[PDB]
Amino acid sequence: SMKSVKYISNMSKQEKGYRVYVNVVNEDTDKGFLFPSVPKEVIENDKIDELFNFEHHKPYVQKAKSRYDKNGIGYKIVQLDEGFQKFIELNKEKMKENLDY
Repeated sequence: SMKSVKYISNMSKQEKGYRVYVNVVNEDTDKGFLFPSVPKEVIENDKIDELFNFEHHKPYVQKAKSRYDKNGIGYKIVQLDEGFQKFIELNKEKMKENLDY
């Protein structure tokens, strides 16, 4: 019905790459995708077009929420089109506190 919006809602720099959580939200449903280890080159170079070619778990479906401002640990949510680097620069100090940077 409507063009879905894609959100980067969580990021964590890990041993083998980045743990990334993405929410794909249309009028009715919120599809949450956990990517356990996105290669650092994809993250550093903002290769958002290729993200969904990498391993993720089956989507976790719930009804769409009213607001997508911040996640539970206070990170600012950004839309996927803004890039991984925008999420990182917005949340740099927050991520450092959690050892996610």
